[PDB]
Amino acid sequence: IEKKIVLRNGTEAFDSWEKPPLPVYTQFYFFNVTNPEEILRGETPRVEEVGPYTYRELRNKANIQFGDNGTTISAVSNKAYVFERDQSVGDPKIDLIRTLNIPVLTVIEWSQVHFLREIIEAMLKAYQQKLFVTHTVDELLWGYKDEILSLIHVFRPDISPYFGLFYEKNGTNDGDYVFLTGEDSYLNFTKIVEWNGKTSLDWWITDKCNMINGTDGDSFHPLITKDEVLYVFPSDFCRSVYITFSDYESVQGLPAFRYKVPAEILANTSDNAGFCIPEGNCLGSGVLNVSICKNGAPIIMSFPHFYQADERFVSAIEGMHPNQEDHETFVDINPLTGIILKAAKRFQINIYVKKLDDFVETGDIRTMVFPVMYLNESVHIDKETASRLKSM
Ligand SMILES: *[C@@H]1O[C@H](CO)[C@@H](O[C@@H]2O[C@H](CO)[C@@H](O[C@@H]3O[C@H](CO[C@H]4O[C@H](CO[C@H]5O[C@H](CO)[C@@H](O)[C@H](O)[C@@H]5O[C@H]5O[C@H](CO)[C@@H](O)[C@H](O)[C@@H]5O)[C@@H](O)[C@H](O[C@H]5O[C@H](CO)[C@@H](O)[C@H](O)[C@@H]5O[C@H]5O[C@H](CO)[C@@H](O)[C@H](O)[C@@H]5O)[C@@H]4O)[C@@H](O)[C@H](O[C@H]4O[C@H](CO)[C@@H](O)[C@H](O)[C@@H]4O[C@H]4O[C@H](CO)[C@@H](O)[C@H](O)[C@@H]4O[C@H]4O[C@H](CO)[C@@H](O)[C@H](O)[C@@H]4O)[C@@H]3O)[C@H](O)[C@H]2NC(C)=O)[C@H](O)[C@H]1NC(C)=O
Ligand SMILES: *[C@@H]1O[C@H](CO)[C@@H](O[C@@H]2O[C@H](CO)[C@@H](O[C@@H]3O[C@H](CO[C@H]4O[C@H](CO)[C@@H](O)[C@H](O)[C@@H]4O)[C@@H](O)[C@H](O[C@H]4O[C@H](CO)[C@@H](O)[C@H](O)[C@@H]4O)[C@@H]3O)[C@H](O)[C@H]2NC(C)=O)[C@H](O)[C@H]1NC(C)=O
Ligand SMILES: *[C@@H]1O[C@H](CO)[C@@H](O[C@@H]2O[C@H](CO)[C@@H](O[C@@H]3O[C@H](CO)[C@@H](O)[C@H](O[C@H]4O[C@H](CO)[C@@H](O)[C@H](O)[C@@H]4O)[C@@H]3O)[C@H](O)[C@H]2NC(C)=O)[C@H](O)[C@H]1NC(C)=O
Ligand SMILES: *[C@@H]1O[C@H](CO)[C@@H](O[C@@H]2O[C@H](CO)[C@@H](O[C@@H]3O[C@H](CO)[C@@H](O)[C@H](O)[C@@H]3O)[C@H](O)[C@H]2NC(C)=O)[C@H](O)[C@H]1NC(C)=O
Ligand SMILES: *[C@@H]1O[C@H](CO)[C@@H](O[C@@H]2O[C@H](CO)[C@@H](O)[C@H](O)[C@H]2NC(C)=O)[C@H](O)[C@H]1NC(C)=O
Ligand SMILES: *[C@@H]1O[C@H](CO)[C@@H](O[C@@H]2O[C@H](CO)[C@@H](O)[C@H](O)[C@H]2NC(C)=O)[C@H](O)[C@H]1NC(C)=O
Ligand SMILES: *[C@@H]1O[C@H](CO)[C@@H](O)[C@H](O)[C@H]1NC(C)=O
Ligand SMILES: *[C@@H]1O[C@H](CO)[C@@H](O)[C@H](O)[C@H]1NC(C)=O
Ligand code: NA
Ligand code: NA
Repeated sequence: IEKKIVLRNGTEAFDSWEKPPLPVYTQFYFFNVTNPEEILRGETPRVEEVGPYTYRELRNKANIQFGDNGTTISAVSNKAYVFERDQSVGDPKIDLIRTLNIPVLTVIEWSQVHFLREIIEAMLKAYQQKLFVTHTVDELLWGYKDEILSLIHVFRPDISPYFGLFYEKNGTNDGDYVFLTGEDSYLNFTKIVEWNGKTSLDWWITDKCNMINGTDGDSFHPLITKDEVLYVFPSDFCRSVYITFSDYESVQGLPAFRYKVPAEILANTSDNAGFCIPEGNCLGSGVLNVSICKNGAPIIMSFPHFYQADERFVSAIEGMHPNQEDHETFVDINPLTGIILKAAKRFQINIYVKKLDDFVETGDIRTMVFPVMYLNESVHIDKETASRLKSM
C-alpha cells in the first residue's frame, strides 16, 4: 500500500511538494508582425515566429498551514523566472518585437464597455496612439510604461501606468490555495478545495463551468489507471480542464502514461457553451475569451498556432502552421506514484481585433484573433532523481 505519498511533515513527498527538486523551464515565442501598415489597410497579416526566450523557474510553497486533523493543507505557490541566455535564441533586452498595442486595445475595449469612457476618449483624441508598436521582449513580458495608462493613472491612481504580459508575476503566487492531502483517501491527493477563499469560480455562466476540478497540475494522485480522466485547474487559463490517455511512454527507466489535452476542451459545443459570455455565443472551436479574468482586456487564449481549432483561425493569419508534436499539450505521469516525469504545457495568447468607426487607430483592420506570443512550460526528470525513485 502506497500511503506514504501524503502531505505530512515527515514524508519525502511533502518535501518534494514544498520544494520541487525538478527544474521547470518556460520558453517564450513571439509573433513579429511584418506588414503593420497593410494590416491597417485591411490585408491579411503576416507574422514571424521568434524564440525561444528560455527562463528557468524557481518554485516553492509558502504560508504552509495544516488543519482538520491533518486532512487539509493551505499554502501559496511562489514562482520566479531566471533567464538563460545560452538556452535562448537571443537577448530579450535588445531583441525587438513588433506587435499589437495591447494597452490601447485594453482601454478602447474598456471605453466601449463604459469604463472611464470620457477620459479614455479624451486622452486618445489628444495623444494619437499606434495600433502596432515595437518593444523589447523584456518590455512586453515583464512590463513597460505606456502613455495612455500614465495619463489615466493621474486621474485614477488605481489604474497601473505599466503594462506587461507577465507584469509583476515574477517572485509571486496566484492566489491562496487550500489543498487536500491524501490522508482521507489517496484519490483526492493534492486536490484543490478552495481558491482565494471561494469553493468555485463566478465569472462563467453555468455552475458546471465554474467548478474547480482536480489538482493544480504539478502532481496527480497515485495509482493512476489508463481508463480514467484527470482534471486540472490552471489558474492562468481561468477554467478547469481535463486530460485523457494518449499512449504508453518510458522516461528514463520508468513507466509512464502519456496524457494529453484533447480537442473537446476548446470545442464549439454545449458543454463549453457556458464559457462563452454573455449569451452563450462562441467565437469558434479552439479559443477561449478570458477577458473577464484578465481585467477587461480583449485577451483570447488558444493553443500554439491554433492547434485543435477551426481552420479559419489559421487562414486568417499568414504564418500559422500548426502540427501536433510541436504544439500539443502533454504530460507523462508515472502511474504508480502519480509523478510527472516529463511534460510540455503549451498555450498561446491572442488579441481580438476589429474595425471601429469611432477609432481611426483601428483603420480598416479585419475582425480576427491576432496571435502575440505562446509558450512552452516543460519539465524533465533527470537520471539521479529517476534512479532515486526507481528503487521504491
Ligand atoms: C469576451 O468576454 C467579455 C466578458 O465576458 C465580453 O465583454 C462584454 O462585451 C459586451 C460587448 O457588447 C458588453 O456588452 C455591452 O455593454 C455595454 C456597457 O454596459 C454597461 O454600461 C452601460 C452604460 O452605462 C452608462 O450609461 C447608461 C445610460 O446609457 C447609464 O444608465 C449608466 O449610469 C452609465 O452612465 C454613466 O456614464 C455615462 C458616460 O457617458 C454618463 O453619461 C452618465 O451620466 C453616467 O455617469 C449600462 O447600460 C450597462 O448596464 C447594464 O448592466 C448592469 C449590470 O449590473 C445592469 O444593472 C443594468 O440594468 C444594465 O442591464 C440592462 O440594460 C442593458 C442595456 O444597456 C442590457 O444590456 C441588459 O441586458 C439589461 O437589460 C452596463 O453597466 C453596453 O453599453 C452595451 O449595450 C448596448 O449593446 C447591447 C448589445 O448587446 C444592447 O443590448 C443594448 O441595448 C445597448 O445597445 C444600445 O446602445 C448601443 C450603443 O449606444 C446602440 O448601438 C444600440 O443601437 C442600442 O441603442 C438603442 O437602445 C438604447 C437602449 O439601451 C437607447 O438608449 C438608444 O436610444 C437606442 O434606441 C452592451 O450591453 C458587455 O458589457 C461586456 N461584459 C463584460 C463583463 O466585460 C466580450 O464581449 C467578449 N468578447 C468577445 C470577442 O467575444
Ligand atoms: C517546447 O515547445 C517547442 C515547440 O513549441 C519545442 O521546440 C521545437 O522542438 C522540436 C524538437 O523537439 C523542433 O523540431 C525539429 O525541427 C527541426 C527544424 O525543422 C525545420 O525544417 C523542416 C524541414 O527539414 C521543416 O519541416 C520544419 O517546419 C522546420 O522549418 C527539424 O530539423 C527536426 O527534425 C527532426 O525531427 C523530426 C521529428 O518529426 C524528424 O521527422 C526529422 O527526420 C528530424 O530527425 C525537428 O522536427 C522544433 O523545430 C522546435 N520549434 C521551436 C519553435 O523551437 C521545444 O523543444 C519544446 N520543449 C522543450 C523542453 O524545449
Ligand atoms: C521584428 O521586426 C521588427 C520590425 O521589422 C524589427 O525591428 C527592427 O530591427 C532592425 C534591425 O533588425 C532595426 O534596424 C536597426 O536600427 C538601429 C537604430 O537606428 C540601427 O542601429 C541599426 O543600424 C545598423 O544595422 C546593421 C547592424 O546591426 C548594419 O547593417 C548597419 O550598418 C547599422 O550598423 C539598424 O538599422 C529597426 O530599427 C527595427 N525597427 C523598429 C520599428 O523597431 C525586429 O528586429 C524584429 N525582431 C527580431 C527578433 O528579429
Ligand atoms: C467538473 O466536474 C464535473 C463532474 O466531474 C463535470 O461535470 C460532468 O460533466 C460530464 C461530461 O461528460 C457530464 O456528463 C453528462 O452525461 C450525460 C449522460 O449521462 C450526457 O447526456 C451529457 O452530455 C454529459 O456528457 C456530467 O453530467 C457532469 N457531472 C456533474 C456532477 O456535474 C464538469 O464538466 C467539470 N467542470 C469543468 C469546468 O471541468
Ligand atoms: C525574477 O526574480 C528572480 C529572483 O530574484 C531573479 O533571479 C535572480 O536574478 C539575478 C539578477 O541580478 C541573478 O543574480 C540570479 O540569477 C537570480 N537570483 C536568485 C537568488 O535566484 C530573476 O532574474 C527575475 N526575473 C526577471 C525576468 O526579472
Ligand atoms: C457553434 O455551434 C453552434 C451550435 O451548433 C452554431 O449555431 C448554429 O449554427 C447553425 C449554422 O451554422 C444553425 O443552423 C443553427 O441554428 C445554430 N444553432 C444555434 C443553437 O445557434 C454556431 O454557428 C457555431 N459557431 C461557430 C463560430 O461556428
Ligand atoms: C515541519 O518540520 C518540523 C515539525 O516539527 C518543524 O521544524 C518545521 O518548522 C515544520 N515546518 C512546517 C512548514 O510545517
Ligand atoms: C475527497 O476524498 C474522498 C475520495 O474521493 C471523498 O470521499 C471526499 O468527499 C473528497 N473530499 C472533497 C473535499 O472533495
Ligand atoms: Na449590457
Ligand atoms: Na477604424
